[PDB]
Amino acid sequence: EQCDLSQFQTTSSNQLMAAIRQQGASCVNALFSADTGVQEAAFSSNHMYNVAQYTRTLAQQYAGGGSDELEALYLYLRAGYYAEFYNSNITFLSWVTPAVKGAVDAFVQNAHFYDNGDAHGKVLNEVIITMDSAGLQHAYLDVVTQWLTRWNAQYAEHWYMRNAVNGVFTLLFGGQWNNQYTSLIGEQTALVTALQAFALDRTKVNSPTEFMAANAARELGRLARYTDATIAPKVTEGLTAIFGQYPSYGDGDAIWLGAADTASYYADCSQFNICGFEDALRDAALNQTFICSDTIKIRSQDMSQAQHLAACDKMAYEESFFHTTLETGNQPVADDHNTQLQVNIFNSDTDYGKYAGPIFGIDTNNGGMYLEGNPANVGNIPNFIAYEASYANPDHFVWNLEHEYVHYLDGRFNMYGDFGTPTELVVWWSEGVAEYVSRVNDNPQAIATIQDGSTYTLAQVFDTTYDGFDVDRIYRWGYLAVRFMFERHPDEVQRMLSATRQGRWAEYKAIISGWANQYQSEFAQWTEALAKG
Ligand SMILES: [Ca+2]
Ligand SMILES: [Ca+2]
Ligand SMILES: [Ca+2]
Ligand SMILES: [Ca+2]
Ligand SMILES: [Zn+2]
Repeated sequence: EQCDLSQFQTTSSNQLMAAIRQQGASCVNALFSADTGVQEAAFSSNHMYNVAQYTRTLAQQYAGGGSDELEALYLYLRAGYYAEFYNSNITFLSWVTPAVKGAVDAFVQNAHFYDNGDAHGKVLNEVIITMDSAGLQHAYLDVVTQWLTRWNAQYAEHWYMRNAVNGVFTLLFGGQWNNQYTSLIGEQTALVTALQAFALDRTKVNSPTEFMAANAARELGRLARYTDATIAPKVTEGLTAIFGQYPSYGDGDAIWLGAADTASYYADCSQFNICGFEDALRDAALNQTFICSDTIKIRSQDMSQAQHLAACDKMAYEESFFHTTLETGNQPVADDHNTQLQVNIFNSDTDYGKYAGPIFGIDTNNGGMYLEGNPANVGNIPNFIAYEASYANPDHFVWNLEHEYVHYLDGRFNMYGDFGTPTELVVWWSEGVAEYVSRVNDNPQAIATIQDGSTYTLAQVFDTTYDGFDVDRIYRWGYLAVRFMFERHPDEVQRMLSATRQGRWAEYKAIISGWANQYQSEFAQWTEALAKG
């Protein structure tokens, strides 16, 4: 029943292995995020070697049907390498990894390694991940080829089999930083052939395994970087087959686009005659057009007329509330011709992930993106890009519609020059004002981050960056800092904006560093009255 993490903080391998098998894989999970005290005790080189030896002989005896103990043991072993990476106090001696490779081989060579089934899939998942976590990607290319060859609809029925076998592609990805692997990968013609066939299996399209086919396509495209190798004609032959068999937009385009993403990074699009696919993709994927007004155009993938209307109506609303709150006088900053805005809305975050990168040139591991372009250019039309979501705001249900729209208004009326122009950090303001103008006082997560005990000073908020993408600090605490100033010192907000509206970034920074000294006490008390009321 209950996890007892202290049992793992021990010098006895027997007590350690008793804790693994008796607490099971779900308690061993705690070791990933445990204190450096527990990690250092549990993941000594002695423990790893002894656990690996016992794991090797239990795996030799495996007779199918799954194993909670093996699952927990290989989970432990791969947790050690995780801790070895993140914990400086932890470095494995040279004789550990050969023993871990002994434990993995024992499972690989067991007659049941390629068994089908959900319980088996659970252990298999941990073994395949360990191949990656232990830097052994060079040792199992023939295992990858076997799994790619043997996969079929019967394996596909089990979630844990899909999840486990998908780990071969993470292994091919991880091999890039494995000098044995990159020394070997150029001769693996059988593996390349099996990757081609796996991705080209049309029965995976629109199935629960399509995502595996897309991963196979991606990993294949990475192999185009070995331009001289024995595998190079077959890699090229495989990529050509994928691009010609699947559409860039339609059923299976995740496979097409998966290949395109990596193949373009390591070779040129002209080899496969796919240069400039993004334009036809933009027209096919964003095939609806709705003209809100002469200043806002929507291009969308699949929205209803009612969503279009509610989106137009909501943006017109935010515009007038923005201009009143920011005291713009409707006067844009200088050298900004961004009178017209183009709004691009995909059907879902999945579609955004597939399509927005190529069409717009952006990262898509986020909730949306605003692209100001160059306001000084006559004919510049900025774009924000977003996706429909069930949890978005009715009646449009476009995730971050109001948020991105305020980015456009902020960029045109508060922030001189294009996006990269400032020479000081403006993240707290840009994101804070985008949240505050669009949510005003409805922000439960902002209240929550006050009540949970972890807080930020004004000084820390102003020095916030996108590094690590700390959503709490960026969006919640940016929101609080902005809201606090508009409520308690809106006249100081205008003094700041006099600077930002003229590009005077050093004066802007001197102004808000003054705030971080004057108003910290007032801000601290204010966040408390917010968490109380
Ligand atoms: Ca380390
Ligand atoms: Ca829709
Ligand atoms: Ca601007
Ligand atoms: Ca917090
Ligand atoms: Zn934003």
